[PDB]
Amino acid sequence: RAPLPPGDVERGEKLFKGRAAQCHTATKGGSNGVGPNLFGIVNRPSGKVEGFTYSKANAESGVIWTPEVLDVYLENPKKFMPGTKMSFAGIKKPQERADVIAYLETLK
Ligand code: HEM
Repeated sequence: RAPLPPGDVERGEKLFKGRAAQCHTATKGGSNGVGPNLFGIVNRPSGKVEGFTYSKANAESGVIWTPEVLDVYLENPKKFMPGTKMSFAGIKKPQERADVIAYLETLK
């Protein structure tokens, strides 16, 4: 597996608005919806967003969302975590994936 290329936060923001925002808010204290609020998610344990009802798979995943883990997971969520109720096919293109992860890193 080759490394992701370098990301861009602005390209990543646009991709977040277009793809993650269908189910995810990004602001601190932003609301839960289809999916949990994602503020502060990078390098944090999975399944901890207050008020969100996770599947047992995500609730007990135990994974820590490092950029490297987000790389593999966001490429194909269901393959990485069978049982996830995150119904997203993934970000297949490495550059787009890198950009989204760079943006997530800015979510303080
Ligand atoms: C670029 C797009 C997306 C990104 C970066 C993203 C990111 C994430 C991350 C990091 C988690 C784990 C959160 C945690 O463990 O606290 C998650 C969970 C989740 N996401 Fe997404 N997501 C994206 C798109 C979507 C879409 C399109 C949907 C719905 C159609 C969705 C719905 C969900 C749901 C329901 C969960 C909880 C899953 C479970 O409990 O098993 N996400 N997402």
